Amino acid sequence: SSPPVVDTVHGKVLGKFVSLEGFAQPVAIFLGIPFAKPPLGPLRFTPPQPAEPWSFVKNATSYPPMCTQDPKAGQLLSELFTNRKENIPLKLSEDCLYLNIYTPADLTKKNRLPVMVWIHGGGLMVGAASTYDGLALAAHENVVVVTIQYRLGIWGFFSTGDEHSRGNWGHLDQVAALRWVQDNIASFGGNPGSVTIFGESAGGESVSVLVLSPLAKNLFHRAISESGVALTSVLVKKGDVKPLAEQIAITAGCKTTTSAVMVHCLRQKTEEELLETTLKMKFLSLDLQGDPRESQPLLGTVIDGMLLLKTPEELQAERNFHTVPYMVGINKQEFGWLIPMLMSYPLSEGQLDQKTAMSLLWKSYPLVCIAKELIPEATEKYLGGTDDTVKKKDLFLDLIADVMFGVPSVIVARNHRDAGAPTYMYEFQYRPSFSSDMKPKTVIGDHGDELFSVFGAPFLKEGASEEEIRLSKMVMKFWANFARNGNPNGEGLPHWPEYNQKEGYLQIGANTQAAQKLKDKEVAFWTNLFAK
Amino acid sequence: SPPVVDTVHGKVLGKFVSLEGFAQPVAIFLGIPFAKPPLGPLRFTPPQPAEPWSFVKNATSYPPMCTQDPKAGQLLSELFTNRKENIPLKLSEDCLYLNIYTPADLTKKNRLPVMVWIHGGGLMVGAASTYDGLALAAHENVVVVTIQYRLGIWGFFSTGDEHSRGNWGHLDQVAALRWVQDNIASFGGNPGSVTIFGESAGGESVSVLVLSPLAKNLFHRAISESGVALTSVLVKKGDVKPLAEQIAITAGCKTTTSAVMVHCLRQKTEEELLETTLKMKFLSLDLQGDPRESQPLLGTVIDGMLLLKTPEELQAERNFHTVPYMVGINKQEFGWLIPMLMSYPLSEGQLDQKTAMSLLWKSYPLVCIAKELIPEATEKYLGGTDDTVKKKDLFLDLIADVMFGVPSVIVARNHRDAGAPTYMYEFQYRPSFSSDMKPKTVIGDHGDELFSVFGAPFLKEGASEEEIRLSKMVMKFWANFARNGNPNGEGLPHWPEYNQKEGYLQIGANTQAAQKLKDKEVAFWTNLFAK
Amino acid sequence: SPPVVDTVHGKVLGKFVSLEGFAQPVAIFLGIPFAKPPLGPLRFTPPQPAEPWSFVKNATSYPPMCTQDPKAGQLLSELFTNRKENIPLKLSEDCLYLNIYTPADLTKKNRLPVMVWIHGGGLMVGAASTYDGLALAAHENVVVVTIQYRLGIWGFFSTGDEHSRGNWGHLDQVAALRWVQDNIASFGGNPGSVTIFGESAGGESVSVLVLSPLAKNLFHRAISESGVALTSVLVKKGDVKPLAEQIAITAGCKTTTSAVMVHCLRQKTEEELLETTLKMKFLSLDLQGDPRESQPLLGTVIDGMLLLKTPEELQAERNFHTVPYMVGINKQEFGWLIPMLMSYPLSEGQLDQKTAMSLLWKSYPLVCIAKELIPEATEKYLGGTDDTVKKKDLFLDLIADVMFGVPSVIVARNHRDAGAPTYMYEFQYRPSFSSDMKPKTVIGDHGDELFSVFGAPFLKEGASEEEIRLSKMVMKFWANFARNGNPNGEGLPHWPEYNQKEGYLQIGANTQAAQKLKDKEVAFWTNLFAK
Ligand SMILES: CC(=O)N[C@H]1[C@H]([C@H](O)[C@H](O)CO)O[C@@](O)(C(=O)O)C[C@@H]1O
Ligand SMILES: CC(=O)N[C@H]1[C@H]([C@H](O)[C@H](O)CO)O[C@@](O)(C(=O)O)C[C@@H]1O
Ligand SMILES: CN1[C@@H]2CC[C@H]1C[C@H](OC(=O)[C@H](O)c1ccccc1)C2
Ligand SMILES: CN1[C@@H]2CC[C@H]1C[C@H](OC(=O)[C@H](O)c1ccccc1)C2
Ligand SMILES: CN1[C@@H]2CC[C@H]1C[C@H](OC(=O)[C@H](O)c1ccccc1)C2
Ligand SMILES: CN1[C@@H]2CC[C@H]1C[C@H](OC(=O)[C@H](O)c1ccccc1)C2
Ligand SMILES: CN1[C@@H]2CC[C@H]1C[C@H](OC(=O)[C@H](O)c1ccccc1)C2
Ligand SMILES: CN1[C@@H]2CC[C@H]1C[C@H](OC(=O)[C@H](O)c1ccccc1)C2
Ligand SMILES: *[C@@H]1O[C@H](CO)[C@@H](O)[C@H](O)[C@H]1NC(C)=O
Ligand SMILES: *[C@@H]1O[C@H](CO)[C@@H](O)[C@H](O)[C@H]1NC(C)=O
Ligand SMILES: *[C@H]1O[C@H](CO)[C@@H](O)[C@H](O)[C@H]1NC(C)=O
Ligand SMILES: [Cl-]
Repeated sequence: SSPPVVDTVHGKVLGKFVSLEGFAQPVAIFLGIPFAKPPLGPLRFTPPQPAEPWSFVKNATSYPPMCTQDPKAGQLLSELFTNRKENIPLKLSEDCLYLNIYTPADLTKKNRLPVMVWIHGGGLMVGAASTYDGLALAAHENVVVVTIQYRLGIWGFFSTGDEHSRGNWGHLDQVAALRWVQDNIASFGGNPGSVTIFGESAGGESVSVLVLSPLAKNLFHRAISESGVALTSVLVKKGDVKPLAEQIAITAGCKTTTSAVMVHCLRQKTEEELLETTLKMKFLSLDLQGDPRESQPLLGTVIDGMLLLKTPEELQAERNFHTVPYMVGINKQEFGWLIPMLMSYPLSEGQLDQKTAMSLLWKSYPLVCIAKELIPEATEKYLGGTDDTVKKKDLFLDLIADVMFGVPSVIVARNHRDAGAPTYMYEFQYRPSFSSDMKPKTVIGDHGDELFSVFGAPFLKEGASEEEIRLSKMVMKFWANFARNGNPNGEGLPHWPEYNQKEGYLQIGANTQAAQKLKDKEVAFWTNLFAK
Repeated sequence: SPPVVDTVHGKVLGKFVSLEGFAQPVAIFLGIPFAKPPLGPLRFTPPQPAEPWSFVKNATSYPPMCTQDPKAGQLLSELFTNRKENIPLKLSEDCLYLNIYTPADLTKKNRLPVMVWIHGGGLMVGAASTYDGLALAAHENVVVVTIQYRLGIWGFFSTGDEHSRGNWGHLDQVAALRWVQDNIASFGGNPGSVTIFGESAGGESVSVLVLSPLAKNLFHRAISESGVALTSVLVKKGDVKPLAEQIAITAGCKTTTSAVMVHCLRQKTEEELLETTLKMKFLSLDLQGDPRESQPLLGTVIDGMLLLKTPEELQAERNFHTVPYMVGINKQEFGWLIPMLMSYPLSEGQLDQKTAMSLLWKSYPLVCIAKELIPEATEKYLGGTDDTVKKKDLFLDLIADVMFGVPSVIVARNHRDAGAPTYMYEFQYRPSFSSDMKPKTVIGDHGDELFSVFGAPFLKEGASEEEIRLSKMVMKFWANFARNGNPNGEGLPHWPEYNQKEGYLQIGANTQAAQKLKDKEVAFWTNLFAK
Repeated sequence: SPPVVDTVHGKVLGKFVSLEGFAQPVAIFLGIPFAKPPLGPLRFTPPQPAEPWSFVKNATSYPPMCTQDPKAGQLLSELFTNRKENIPLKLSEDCLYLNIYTPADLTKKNRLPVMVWIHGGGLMVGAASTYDGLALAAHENVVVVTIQYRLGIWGFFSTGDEHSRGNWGHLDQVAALRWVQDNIASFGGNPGSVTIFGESAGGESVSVLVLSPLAKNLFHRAISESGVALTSVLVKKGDVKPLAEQIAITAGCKTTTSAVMVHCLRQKTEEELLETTLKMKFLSLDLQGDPRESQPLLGTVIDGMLLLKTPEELQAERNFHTVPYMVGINKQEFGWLIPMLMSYPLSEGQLDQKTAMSLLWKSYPLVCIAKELIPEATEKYLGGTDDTVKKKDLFLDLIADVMFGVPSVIVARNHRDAGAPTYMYEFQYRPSFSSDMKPKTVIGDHGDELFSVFGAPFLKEGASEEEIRLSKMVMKFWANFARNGNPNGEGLPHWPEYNQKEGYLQIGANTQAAQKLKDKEVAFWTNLFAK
């Protein structure tokens, strides 16, 4: 029918209508709306700038490029995480500061539907907004869904530790996208007054970070972190970041005489060159050959003094900042298959013994950060139970998931709670039918498994059993009610308690019901073990 | 003693040149910047104000012409120039300059009428220095300004969106006019009386500016010689993304997104882009490959800043510059010059019906005649004689009418009906300065009026009495127009105003008024295209 | 606990260094940025303010020195340095830094006089890190600031127009002064009491800054050591365009226009410009061919921003804020250093009047003397007697007077006549830190006063009590001047002001007042050149 034409600050955008089985009002979908000026040339390694306005009508009907990244890794993850039946193949480009909108509202009348801005995960190295289709969630819960993109890897996080290149460019991209939503979402029938930010993994961590950043203040009113927070150490760079910067510059064929000299040279480099450098660094890949403490898993969030004035641990300790309803959750087996798979973890055996276990835990230093002097104690506290080598492996993946997501999430959850703001938690346990063929059937609640329920995968992909369909229906109700009231609860849905002193949380799965003291035992074990 | 003048951005030093018999010397200034050199980041972006210089800027040397095909550019400068010897020119992206020729007495105050010249060249080649305004300045006592603008890739690359809207060259023309309004007074010129005029692409430019709201108060009269906004070859209609992409690919750039192409194209050296230009083989009749997919030019587009609609839609709205406008054409626009420059296959010097239709199709990029209408067209023009030589000449008539004759007249009529003063002419004469390679039978070839308009007879050699007179007349007709938005004057054949009677001036050895210019042709084509 | 100071742009962290005989440690801050790195498009453009930093910048490591001949640079550093062992430096275009040495107790509120040092090196080489301000700071309780500024092509390339005015290094010097005004208070200094001083090109810089309306309020006292704005070699007169083109071609650039050259040179890499720098042989003397065509060393030009006209025209103009100015020279300015570093053909040890005139002519790029005047010049100095050996020395006194002696006095007199406190001196002493390859007969060689000024006798070893007392006295005089505009004080021989009696101080083992410095020489030359 007559295509939707929304008028924005920078110009008119033409999208398209797409109907979803069971909904009369078709959803207006806008693809590739620029929220900032392409970070090309001298704009590389600098805060994002406003997009130039355009004349006539902009055709927002093609999927935007995904920010330069490992094209193979990128696609692999996209296929593994997409909620649509046909994974969209994406093109690489530094000109990737776009966002996609899905509005279930009737643009012929004025609406103020709650807005949900999704920040994709990908270890801040890969990923894209197009991987996530917001059609189902928009129609079902009558909410405006916005998936956004931000610079990754070298382009979005290169830091020199100083003012010549603070870092966190990707994070600034995220904040810029949030301002754009403030200034334009009303045109798409959304209520700028109710913007909810939510993300998974690195996206969860980004959400966790904005919640702690003054720059993001008043840009959102509710937040959701799925399998990822600011205390998930692997994504936050503590200490002097100068060494990493130099290594990158050297690998790219640049002198390190000074900071400005390094940045100037990296700006002259072409995209293909910075990509080749990215590939040489072997990011997102477990480094077995070489000292574990020097291994650099990725380029991430730093304490730039602009976005983050100090460390997350210190930031969440304060109690004099703008608070918002925050939902933090994790999956049953955050390290059951997906992550170990992508990083090429040495587990082609199926079993593991105490001795070898202490070996991987050390090699995994860049992800867990457990001192070689604590390794023995840690590994024992987990594998000292059974003599079974197979059950040991399972407890090992438990060990890592807790350090990476479990404990960091509960702690963040607690502090937010002790800060006087509504806090909610959940533990997702369910093996989706859209899992990989290589993923063992015994893995339930793997990293990313909740994505399919959150983005209504059952209503776009085939095979979903009636059970899986309802699960997704329930999940979207919670997320959408949360977006609406800052409380997930609603009639016809299992009661979800607040994460107060009793530490109540919601176990989401075949059997969704409330529980208590999530990871209580582990938070204490690690809080002590780490305290050295 | 060297004339010096205070401009908005600093003092400039020029030179005095006297023309035969004239006591009052013409103060000439060559290579005055009117914009910041469009280099690096500034490429494919709107012209920017020039930076002021501290002391006295020496303006006594000719500026480089905008990057273009060195060969074609020189050839055209030689065929169109009106000075004795053609001057060698340098190429550069640093070409945003304008030359001034003022007959005024810079010591006292003057407000002579200003005439700004926009050279032609298909928007691909050309230069201001090609035209010496000495004769016209002295003879008609007007200040003559010749301006340059970005050409080809540099001045017209468009991604069809905000990353590279296009019409950079037209923006340069505007900036140049802007500069005249702020400085011309210092050169003895009256900024309140500015006439823009040019031929061919420069004629189309004048036409485009006459429809653009950006040039609102930048000129007061307009003259388009052999070229208007309706010469379809110069104005790209529809989506231009395809040609943008072809250019990027030819230059070794990815076409991922507009921003990607633009950025890549900016990282290219002037020389790589010129090489890309040479690769594209513009301004040449492409006899191989589908005619519908050949871009002989990179022209004007509907950018949304300079032009908000197509020139057609802009005429209808009777929404444009209601200033005195003079539109004229020459007897044989496709006489020799253009087909000669485009390597048209007419060696035999004859032409039968079939070959005519076949050639007309290949000429698609120039006339846009649907393959299904080619026969009616060829029949209407050629089915009248069995003389293969006449068919061949009638074929050049047809191309001429589609490119200039018809387009020009429709423009005049619309300009007329909008209530603004309008005038038309048809120049028919063979300048003695024509290239020796051009047959002596070609009368009123493309650009043939240039020699009268710029006083070639007074700077070059060999002009007969008849020719000398012709130039005097044309220059006066032109200068009078700049003064009153009316060409008439004492001692000049009467030029009726192009009103509903459609009176126009037939300029030549014998100059006399006539009516209904290309009237029947306009009717035929309007109908043929209505299908 | 290390020194942490807060400045407008952010917090800096230094280190304490104790000096023998002073309880309060001196806080030293190395490599604080006073401008934004002049890289990429910022090349050949005035310095821009540095960007603020978010935490505590570590300022405890020497900064790189502006790109220059690494060999000449290191050499001149070793020869001039006042510290025990010369510090090896790195080359970088990112060199706009300054070092601070404050003796003030930063936990208190001190406001001591500030002395900003501008090193020399023909504007081609040199570094701030060469001069350790420890001794001077502690001994005279003043804050010492050693600054850096762009050198060679980077700091002085000029097209003679607005596309690259030039004087970039001078604009850096001014920007360093601006920085000092906005931040020095947090280092214990009094922003209202800033004295700029330097030697050679650094002296010429001080001299230039004193005439520039750009620094009319950034300092309160000036000291030019062996070098003023009248030392022709460093200041350019006439069209500079040729030099620009010669540099552009040596770098492999087109020369179509100014913008073209500047644009192309901005695309060059630091190494490429360094390769170009070396190819030019800037500080060496050419013995072959016509001397007038010798490489005109890069230098100060009349840009129209820093200097509105030649220095000789600004001093008579009496147009420049009046501040106390101290101009001084050394006994044998062309004694050994400058010649040795320029590879002068004097290995002979003797010189007749024939080779002298030949050599003098060959010295045109330095002394700038007409060929028809060479005989007089020679005859006047060497004609005295025979003894070719005694003549080479009279030849050296010749060069010295033309480069520093005459210019200095002239400048002093003009300053004095401008009704401003003026002081002159002649340094005649041979530091024990002299090079081993320096003749024992050379006393008061170029750069010899630096060792007393920067208290070398308290950093290097072996200073005799006489040399120590000389250093104590010079520092006393300098600091006294920095805080009163008058060098005199308790425990010091009287230094008369340079009034009409032209009284100046003779500093050395024996320090006493004298009169009419180079008076006869200034007469001979002012005259000889008049012809
Ligand atoms: C008319 C048109 O194709 N618009 C498209 C633009 C252009 O492709 C870019 O601006 C490059 O020109 O942006 C998208 O491709 C994108 O980035 O997702 C989507 C949109 O459909
Ligand atoms: C002093 C001087 O030569 N000015 C001239 C400049 C320079 O030649 C270029 O900018 C290269 O510096 O530009 C012109 O040549 C030009 O292109 O029209 C004309 C002008 O008279
Ligand atoms: C917080 N993240 C966790 C551990 C560190 C970081 C990267 C990893 O990434 C993912 O799960 C992504 O989904 C991904 C990235 C790259 C390739 C494949 C998959 C998961
Ligand atoms: C084909 N697989 C081999 C043997 C059976 C099956 C599961 C096992 O994987 C794991 O325990 C981890 O889940 C893992 C580690 C590394 C890569 C992929 C998956 C490794
Ligand atoms: C409006 N223009 C007419 C027809 C289309 C366009 C190009 C052509 O150009 C010329 O006559 C130029 O004068 C030229 C260009 C290239 C080479 C030689 C001469 C004449
Ligand atoms: C016998 N002819 C002469 C020499 C070869 C052949 C074609 C040429 O004509 C052209 O190049 C022009 O295309 C032209 C000019 C004038 C009339 C007709 C055609 C003129
Ligand atoms: C007024 N100066 C004199 C003559 C021109 C100018 C530079 C020269 O050199 C020096 O002062 C340095 O001592 C130096 C720098 C670079 C190379 C060699 C020597 C001495
Ligand atoms: C390589 N040089 C040769 C032999 C050793 C050294 C000094 C000498 O120098 C001269 O004759 C100079 O003319 C001079 C230099 C320093 C002071 C006075 C005179 C000539
Ligand atoms: C927008 O782009 C799509 C796909 O590129 C195309 O099919 C559609 O026609 C365009 N919209 C219009 C009508 O301009
Ligand atoms: C400052 O830099 C110096 C030398 O680079 C280094 O030794 C010192 O540890 C640094 N100080 C701090 C604490 O950053
Ligand atoms: C133009 O005049 C300037 C200043 O007199 C001079 O430098 C330059 O050489 C002159 N150019 C010509 C055309 O001779
Ligand atoms: Cl992630």
